Amino acid sequence: EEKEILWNEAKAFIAACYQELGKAAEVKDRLADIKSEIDLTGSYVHTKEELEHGAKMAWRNSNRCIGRLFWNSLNVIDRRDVRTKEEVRDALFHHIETATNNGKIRPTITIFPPEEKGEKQVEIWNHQLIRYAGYESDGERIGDPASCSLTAACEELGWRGERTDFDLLPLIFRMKGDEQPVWYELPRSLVIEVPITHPDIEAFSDLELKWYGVPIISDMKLEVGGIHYNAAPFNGWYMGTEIGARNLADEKRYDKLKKVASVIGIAADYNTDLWKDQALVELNKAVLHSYKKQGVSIVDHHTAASQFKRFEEQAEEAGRKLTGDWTWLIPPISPAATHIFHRSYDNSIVKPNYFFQDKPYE
Amino acid sequence: EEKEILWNEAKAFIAACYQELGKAAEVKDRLADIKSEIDLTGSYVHTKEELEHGAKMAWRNSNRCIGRLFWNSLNVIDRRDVRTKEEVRDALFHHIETATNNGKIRPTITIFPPEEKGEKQVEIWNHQLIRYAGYESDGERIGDPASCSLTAACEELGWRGERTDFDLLPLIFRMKGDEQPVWYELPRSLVIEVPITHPDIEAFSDLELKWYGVPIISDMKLEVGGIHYNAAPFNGWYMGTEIGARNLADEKRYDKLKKVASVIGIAADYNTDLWKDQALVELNKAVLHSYKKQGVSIVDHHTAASQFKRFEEQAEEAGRKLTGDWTWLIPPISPAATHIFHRSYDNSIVKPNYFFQDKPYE
Ligand code: HEM
Ligand code: HEM
Ligand SMILES: Cc1cc(N)nc(CCCCCO[C@H]2CNC[C@H]2Cc2cc(C)cc(N)n2)c1
Ligand SMILES: Cc1cc(N)nc(CCCCCO[C@H]2CNC[C@H]2Cc2cc(C)cc(N)n2)c1
Ligand SMILES: C[C@H](O)[C@H](O)[C@H]1CNc2nc(N)[nH]c(=O)c2N1
Ligand SMILES: C[C@H](O)[C@H](O)[C@H]1CNc2nc(N)[nH]c(=O)c2N1
Ligand SMILES: [Cl-]
Ligand SMILES: [Cl-]
Repeated sequence: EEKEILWNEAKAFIAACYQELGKAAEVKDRLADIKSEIDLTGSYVHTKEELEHGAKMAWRNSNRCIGRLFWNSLNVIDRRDVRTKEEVRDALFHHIETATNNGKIRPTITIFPPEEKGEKQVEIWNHQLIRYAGYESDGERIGDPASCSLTAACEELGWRGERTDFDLLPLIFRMKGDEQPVWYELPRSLVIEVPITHPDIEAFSDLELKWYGVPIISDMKLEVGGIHYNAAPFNGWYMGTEIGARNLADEKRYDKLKKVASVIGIAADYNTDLWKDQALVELNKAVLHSYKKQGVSIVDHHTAASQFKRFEEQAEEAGRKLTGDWTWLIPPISPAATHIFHRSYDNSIVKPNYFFQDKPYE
Repeated sequence: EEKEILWNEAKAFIAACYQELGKAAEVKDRLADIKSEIDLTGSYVHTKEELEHGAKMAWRNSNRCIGRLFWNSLNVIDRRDVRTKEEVRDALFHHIETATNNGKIRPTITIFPPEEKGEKQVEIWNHQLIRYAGYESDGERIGDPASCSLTAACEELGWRGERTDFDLLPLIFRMKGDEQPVWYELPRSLVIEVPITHPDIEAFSDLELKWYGVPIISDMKLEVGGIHYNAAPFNGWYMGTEIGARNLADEKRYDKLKKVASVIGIAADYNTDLWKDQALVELNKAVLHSYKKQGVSIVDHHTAASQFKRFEEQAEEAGRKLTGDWTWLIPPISPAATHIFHRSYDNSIVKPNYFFQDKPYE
């Protein structure tokens, strides 16, 4: 019955994919080959063109993503050939280097061998390839609480963090056959970080905030035509609010708004003063400014929404249904100033797509 | 079959209502009386206690409302006795006066006779009892575009607006039996308005913004135990963002952000400057400040969310399911700074409730 589900997802995908590629004539023959490949082997192997287009369709179908206008320029790196932990480590280091591109960030995905029988070939433990550690013990809170459990798991494996608020977590992943993952410290030369300064409030530097340049999500599953690529890390550039309104601002993350309020010189005493809102705006201006100043790609939420409107228009012109999750598409800063807020979106799940999967730790 | 639906909604309501009122023993007898009243007459009449508690339950069940903590202190005025247009007009003037309460606003609802056979007894045309007119002709845009169609309908009836950006619309309503509604100009003595000034930017006054004190929604239907009170205007006090982030800010409403940006002295040239966001925060500070300074009730969105959290806790403690519409509960300014943003809500519709109904104009 496994062959059955797989075959159905493959027909649907190849038909859709080849139609978009203008290769509609080649479908019947490609599907034949697939059909006997599934029979003989229990699975099938994507061509480089299918895998590339699939990863691109999956981004286009990600309901939560405002950045989708650029789906068709995704840089797909095919690493289905890897067999050893050194190869994975080097594929992961290369992805960081090439996606970063000296600050001019290239949306990239590196695709590792897929699941075989539900059996993972490579299992990445990181939530993002570049992320800060978090520690919580004896009342003390250091670093990013979102990382606290993975940080504790790395420290079970003989890694030790310096316990700054910005320790980079090592890459950590497990190969099939191994009972424990291995970890490798990131070469600092590969990792761009941006110190947060404000364009006109000189004291803002006193907070000593920084963030890393590239969000490289490494814990989702790419599903393309029934094939499950559980290890396929991908990146874009940040939208400023992700850093300024959530990572640095959330009470359960870095929780910096009171400190922001103090350095910009406003009281943080009365809700009616809207000091959180004012602090949020200044922190978000700082973030955009700082990335720009350092020559690292970033997009503000107004420009991002204006790009997403073009994505909507493009979908319509192409005859494609648009899907989206309004609750994640709206930015957390001035959402009613974007067109997104004032319309609704069909939150249907269309495949190919990226999916959440269970963490091997916790 | 009409008796059938009505009877079912009545059983459900009386049982629930009397249980909450600790009058559970009186249900069987009250339901008997109702049953024969529906038989004889085709309907039934609520007791003053049922009608009051029903209006209060309806507020408690309004999924879109963040202000619900205070549901049980709603002031219910029973005006089911009205039969003439002078009586309706005076009930409506009284509601404005008593709800305003010299600025210390009292959440109030005035309940008019309900629909009889689907036939309305009184049909209110206003969306709110106090609202500004809107005009759009020959490229010119004056006043509130949200009012443009009702404004045009009033002007068909011999009313003429002065064409300021803040003309008060007359009360306009139709009595059953009349083919046309009547209109009555609001006595300005009854209507509190608040000029918008900023606590520390003196030039803000140059915009000459103002807004009215009390939002009195007059176009929804109150449904209680199968009875349809299509005319039952109700009010609370504003949450500042309704005025500052939407009525004064939306491009399709007063559209004031560019003007705000100019008077607070920031450029409105680059999305990455976050000038809309900064303008929004300053406009919203001004609004809160101005209401407070004038002694008119208002609540900021942080305090409102903190009150709503208590409503959630109270619902849990009482064993009541909570319902809510996340998409309307989040404020349009810094939504991620409220707890509302970080949880989900069941958007089920529970009765008694307030419902949208079709406008008689347009
Ligand atoms: C090019 C710049 C990009 C920007 C500015 C962008 C922006 C965003 C934002 C703001 C979110 C919401 C995240 C949150 O609030 O937690 C998001 C979610 C997402 N984006 Fe994009 N994105 C970009 C590129 C990409 C790429 C290249 C892919 C995949 C190939 C992708 C797939 C997704 C997915 C799957 C989610 C949902 C993640 C989850 O469920 O946790 N995005 N994006
Ligand atoms: C006491 C102060 C109150 C505050 C601060 C408050 C706040 C709000 C807010 C902010 C909204 C969203 C409006 C929008 O974005 O369009 C809303 C919706 C609503 N409120 Fe309240 N509210 C209050 C009192 C009341 C009262 C007294 C009732 C009824 C008895 C009520 C019933 C509703 C209803 C029915 C809606 C949805 C209206 C619609 O569907 O268009 N509220 N409230
Ligand atoms: C590629 C990319 C570019 C860009 N600018 N931004 C992103 C953001 C992806 C989200 C990253 C953080 O997501 C974490 C924190 N919020 C949700 C959590 C991920 C998650 C968790 C769970 C339980 C489910 C789910 N679908 N996704 C991705
Ligand atoms: C009582 C009260 C207090 C307070 N602070 N705020 C309110 C706000 C009620 C909403 C007033 C404005 O609503 C208008 C503009 N947005 C939605 C529209 C009303 C509406 C329209 C439609 C088509 C459906 C619907 N359910 N409601 C009500
Ligand atoms: C965290 C919680 O699930 C909440 O409902 C959602 C909704 N809105 C969001 N929107 C974005 N872009 N990112 C998020 O993490 C969340 N959180
Ligand atoms: C206007 C459009 O329907 C949009 O989806 C909604 C969602 N969020 C909202 N939230 C509130 N409080 N008020 C509104 O008018 C809207 N608009
Ligand atoms: Cl992030
Ligand atoms: Cl309003």
